[PDB]
Amino acid sequence: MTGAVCPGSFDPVTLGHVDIFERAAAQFDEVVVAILVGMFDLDERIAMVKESTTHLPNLRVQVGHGLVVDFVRSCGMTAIVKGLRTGTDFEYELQMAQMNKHIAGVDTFFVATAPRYSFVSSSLAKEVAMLGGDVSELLPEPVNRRLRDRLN
Amino acid sequence: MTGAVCPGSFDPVTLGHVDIFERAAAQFDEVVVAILVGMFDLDERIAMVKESTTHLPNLRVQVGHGLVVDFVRSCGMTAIVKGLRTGTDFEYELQMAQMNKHIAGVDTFFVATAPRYSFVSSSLAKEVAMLGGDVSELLPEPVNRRLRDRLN
Amino acid sequence: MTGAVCPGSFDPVTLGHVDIFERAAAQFDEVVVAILVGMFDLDERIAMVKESTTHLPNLRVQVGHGLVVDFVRSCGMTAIVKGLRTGTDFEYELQMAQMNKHIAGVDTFFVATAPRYSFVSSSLAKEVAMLGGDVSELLPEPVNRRLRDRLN
Amino acid sequence: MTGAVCPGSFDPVTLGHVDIFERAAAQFDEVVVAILVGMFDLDERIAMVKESTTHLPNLRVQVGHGLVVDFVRSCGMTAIVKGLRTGTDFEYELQMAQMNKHIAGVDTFFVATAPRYSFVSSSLAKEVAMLGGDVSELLPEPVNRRLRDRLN
Amino acid sequence: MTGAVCPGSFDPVTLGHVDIFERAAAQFDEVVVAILVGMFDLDERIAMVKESTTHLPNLRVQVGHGLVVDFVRSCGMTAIVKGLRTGTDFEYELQMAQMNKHIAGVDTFFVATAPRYSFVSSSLAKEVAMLGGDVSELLPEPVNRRLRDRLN
Amino acid sequence: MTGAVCPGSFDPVTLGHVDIFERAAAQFDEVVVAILVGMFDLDERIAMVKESTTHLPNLRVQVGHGLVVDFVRSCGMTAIVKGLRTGTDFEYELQMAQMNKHIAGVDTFFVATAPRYSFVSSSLAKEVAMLGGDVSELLPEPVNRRLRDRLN
Ligand SMILES: O=C(O)CCc1c[nH]c2ccccc12
Ligand SMILES: O=C(O)CCc1c[nH]c2ccccc12
Ligand SMILES: O=C(O)CCc1c[nH]c2ccccc12
Ligand SMILES: O=C(O)CCc1c[nH]c2ccccc12
Ligand SMILES: O=C(O)CCc1c[nH]c2ccccc12
Ligand SMILES: O=C(O)CCc1c[nH]c2ccccc12
Repeated sequence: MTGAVCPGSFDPVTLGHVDIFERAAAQFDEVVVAILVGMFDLDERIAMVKESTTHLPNLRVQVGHGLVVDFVRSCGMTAIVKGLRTGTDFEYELQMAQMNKHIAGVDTFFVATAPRYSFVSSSLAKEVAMLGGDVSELLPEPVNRRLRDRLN
Repeated sequence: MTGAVCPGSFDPVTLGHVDIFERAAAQFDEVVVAILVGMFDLDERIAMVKESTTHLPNLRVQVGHGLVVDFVRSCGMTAIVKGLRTGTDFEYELQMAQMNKHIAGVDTFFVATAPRYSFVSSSLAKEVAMLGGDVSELLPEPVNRRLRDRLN
Repeated sequence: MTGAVCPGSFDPVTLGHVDIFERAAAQFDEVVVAILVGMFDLDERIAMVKESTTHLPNLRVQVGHGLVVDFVRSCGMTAIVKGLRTGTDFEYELQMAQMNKHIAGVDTFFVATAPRYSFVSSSLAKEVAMLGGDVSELLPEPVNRRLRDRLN
Repeated sequence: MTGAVCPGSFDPVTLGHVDIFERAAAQFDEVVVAILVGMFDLDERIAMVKESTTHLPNLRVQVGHGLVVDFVRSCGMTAIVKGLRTGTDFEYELQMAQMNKHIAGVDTFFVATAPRYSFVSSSLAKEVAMLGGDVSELLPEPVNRRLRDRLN
Repeated sequence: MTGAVCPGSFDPVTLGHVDIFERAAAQFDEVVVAILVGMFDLDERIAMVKESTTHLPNLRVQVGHGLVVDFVRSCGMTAIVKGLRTGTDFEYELQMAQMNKHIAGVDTFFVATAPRYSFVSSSLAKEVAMLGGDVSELLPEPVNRRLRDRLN
Repeated sequence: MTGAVCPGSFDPVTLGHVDIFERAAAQFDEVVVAILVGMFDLDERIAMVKESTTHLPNLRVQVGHGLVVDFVRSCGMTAIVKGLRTGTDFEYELQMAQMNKHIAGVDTFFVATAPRYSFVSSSLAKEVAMLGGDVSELLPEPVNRRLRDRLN
């Protein structure tokens, strides 16, 4: 039984994130989205991920605390899957990947997000949305709905 | 009628900035320096840019608020011009450039600052100036004057 | 009168190139595509660029020889416009940009290609096309037609 | 049934490669090492990979021709797994990864090699070995044996 | 008489730092570790560096204030030696190196830390140690001892 | 007795190279410029380095063959000093630096060339000089003289 953990704050989840979830879900038996304790509270973040991943029956959403590698090992896996996008601090991701292999033997697999979703990030989406800009093509509809409510 | 916006906080403007202003002014009909709301207050920042750009008759200085692309489109342009220097977070600039094209159709043109001004930044100039170091060859004289006054 | 030169081998021109041509054409009075002396011969390359740029009335195609900056200065301009894509050797582009400013005072403006065209290059398109892969969504139809003929 | 292809020339295979093979083999049901048509001939390359991977029962070695994505799809998989090391041209790997997703829907997962094997590459190992240097701690013993024979 | 300054906050010193100290100590007549004013207080930081460098008789530990280049010049040297690791912001280090040469004529020499210590940093070690992870193989024993005490 | 080797092809030596030689010569007891076996023949390359370094009495020029680390160790040193400029393939330099430490225990120190000489390289200088461009401000006069002769 193989399994990947996709860790993050997901505040909010973007279509870049969902693209990675989909690719992980297609290559591993189970995928766990670990929401790592912002604009939205924990329960909203969970809801937004769930609502955006109903098409992925082997995907599961869970709150995580502490080291990602602890979460991974407790849940019975040894793989982390993370996306790459424009603006990713890859050097820091690499540093963490090597540290995570060192302390817990967990591998990290990096996958590039699709070009169309390669420039969205949670932070930039929020900042642009707060200043009036339309990022709805870059976020799941469950997120757009909640984003709209707050702006109103 | 073509036009470029050069956006930034300009706290203070450096000769790296002025180098870019000069290159934009030579290639576009109008250049607008948008001061985006630090050490110097808004009026000082404006004054320092104006005083340092008297040799650029098609350049105009204006305070901006909100999204740069909104500023650009309201002022009747669709081009942003930004400089590159050592320490520029280019991946983040790229992310913003793609986001800005997405939401408003605005293009961003990047130009490398001259080598002699390639290692000055507003932040580093301030920090070095506060700790006693001489950065006067890297800043316009209007900035040096104001910088000197505060240190005294 | 402002003018940009877009230099390259264009063997063949891609939709990444055309994206840059379009953005240059919208910001400068004249754009000259300089085809710098492969799979297609010079006349085919010229034809493919012309056929792919009929919607750009201020764009002009010309063969170039020697230094780009010489071409730029002889044609009455001082700006080069180049695109950035995934796999661009940007450090080398920067080196050339600084060298070109040094020897001839010519500025180079870099613009990111649209995400959807950010992973095509002339070389990779050819290599993929030769090994059977379908890159037709990444190239102008004038190029696809000629590409098809040779493969047959 | 999940499966990863690890493509390359493997001329010769290094312990950096074997590190990646091991991590792929632990996360996928099947791993296929595709030797993509140098110093060693095809049969030696195959032999060296086989001899260095006897501890990986779900790993299989095969010669490949043409597009990696064709190989992947014909063999019934949709994942490529590639390692990262110091000197990897990651921008080009990213370009190929996006092109490969475009033409065939195949995902590419990148994993960092262990630090101790992060500076070996086939090319550098050969060049150093030819000029007298000892790289035996960076290569499998099956490779060292064959490397020694040729130098003698 | 030649001399290198190795500046930093060293909160705490890591084996990556000690690796660089050792390489500097072997190439310069004197090495000064400048602790630049966190988790540990100044006196603990000093103690931890001293205790970890007893094998380096030409190495000296000193608190520093203000510009590194001022410290360097006052102490009778003109060289800074800094390490590189995974996650180093090298572009910012380069910017500072050029600024430091500009204002004070001081050269900065960069050396890569050993691969085995290439993913430790003071910040990441602390964060991992606080969340329960074992980083003891990446830190001097004098640091491990003090780290253990606080966690208990 | 401390010593640095500055290895390269130096075809021809540039003022970027001489800048690095000067900084090495000021920090080490002896500097050996190792010319590693182009446009100029070995004897011209030697002559050009010598003629450009008469102001550096502790600098010595020598032809080298094989591994740089062999040269370094035979000459009684354990340090390599290399410059960084715009267009340097730093990832490959890092790979070689780690390989060189591995096989022979030799450290490599990297130093940034001055901004004014940061965009010259032997290759680009030659190519620009062949196509008519004036790079004389970027090369020693001994090189300019020889460069002029060949062009005539
Ligand atoms: O950076 C992003 O916002 C998108 C990619 C990304 C970062 N961490 C991730 C974790 C899981 C899936 C995707 C990601
Ligand atoms: O980074 C800098 O400080 C100099 C380059 C720079 C950033 N934003 C800019 C906007 C306009 C002109 C120049 C710049
Ligand atoms: O690299 C590419 O193939 C696309 C971007 C590109 C490089 N040189 C260019 C010149 C003009 C317009 C675009 C480009
Ligand atoms: O670059 C290397 O030599 C090691 C990493 C590497 C490149 N392609 C690979 C394919 C499969 C497994 C590992 C790799
Ligand atoms: O980044 C690190 O933590 C290790 C490398 C490093 C940064 N500054 C340094 C100063 C002296 C010696 C080593 C270093
Ligand atoms: O790259 C360059 O041409 C200049 C920097 C450089 C590379 N190798 C070098 C060796 C010694 C001194 C300087 C250098």
